[PDB]
Amino acid sequence: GARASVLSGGELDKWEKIRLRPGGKKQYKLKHIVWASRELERFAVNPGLLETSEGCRQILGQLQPSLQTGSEELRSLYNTIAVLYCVHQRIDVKDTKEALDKIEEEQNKSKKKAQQAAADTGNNSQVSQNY
Repeated sequence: GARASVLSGGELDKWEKIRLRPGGKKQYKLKHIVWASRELERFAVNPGLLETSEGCRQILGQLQPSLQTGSEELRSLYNTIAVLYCVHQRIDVKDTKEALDKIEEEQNKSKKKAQQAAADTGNNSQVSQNY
C-alpha cells in the first residue's frame, strides 16, 4: 500500500529508529518488518490485522508464554512486535531493550492493576501444612 498497512511512511521512519542492541549498531526497518511479517504469515497470523495496536499486543501476548521456552529468533520477533505495538500506541523508544522494558513495565503495572482491583473488589485465601 501507499504507506503500508502496519505503519505509514513516517511511522516507518520512526519505527526504523529503534536499535536492536544497546551496544550494537542495528536498527529496525522494512526488512525487519518483512521478516516479522513472514514469520507472522508463517505462524498463521494476519499481517494487516497486525497493524492494529490490539493485534500487535495480541501477538505479543500470544508469544508471551512461548517466550518461556521460545527460540532466539522467536524472542527477537516478540521484541520487534512489541516495538511495533509501541509505535502503534505512539510510544517513544530507543533500543529493543528499552521498548521491552517499556512494555514490560506497562504490562507489569497492568497485572498489578488487575490484582489491586480484584483485591479491592474481591477476596482470596489459602492454607497448607503438615507435621
